[PDB]
Amino acid sequence: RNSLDLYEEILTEEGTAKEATYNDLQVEYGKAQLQMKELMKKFKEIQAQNFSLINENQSLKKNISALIKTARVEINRKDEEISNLHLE
Amino acid sequence: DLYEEILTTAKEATYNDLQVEYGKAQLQMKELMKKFKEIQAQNFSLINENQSLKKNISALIKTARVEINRKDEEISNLHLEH
Repeated sequence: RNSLDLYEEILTEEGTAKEATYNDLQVEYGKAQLQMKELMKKFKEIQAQNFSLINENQSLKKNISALIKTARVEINRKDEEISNLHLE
Repeated sequence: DLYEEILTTAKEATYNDLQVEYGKAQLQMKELMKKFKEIQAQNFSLINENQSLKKNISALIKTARVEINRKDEEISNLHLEH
């Protein structure tokens, strides 16, 4: 019966192994999901950061364009009056 | 009949199922890291650019204020010698 005795010991030895490989997979899966959750929370942060950065960036581009134009016009009104005084 | 039980099975199919799930999770994670580093890079670019614009605006106001006042002095002096 030692061929059957070995057969039964074999079935359980392979069963113990496959269940422990499965167990390992279940654990590594959950670990990975924890990892994901953390990175997702970090990602949402820099994305919101990214959102306000672009907003600030657009407004600054607006402002520095507007201030240039209002300045160049304000200096032209000067140069025009100077010419008129040079013309009187 | 020996090994027919262990060969024939849902124990190993559900292992495969989860193994596929675990693989997908990893790839989803690798894709997320990619997007993260991409968005992060933009922020470093935006932070850099924004701070230099604020400085540029400041420098702009200063030289504008100076040149305008200078023209204004020219105008005063013109009336005076007139």
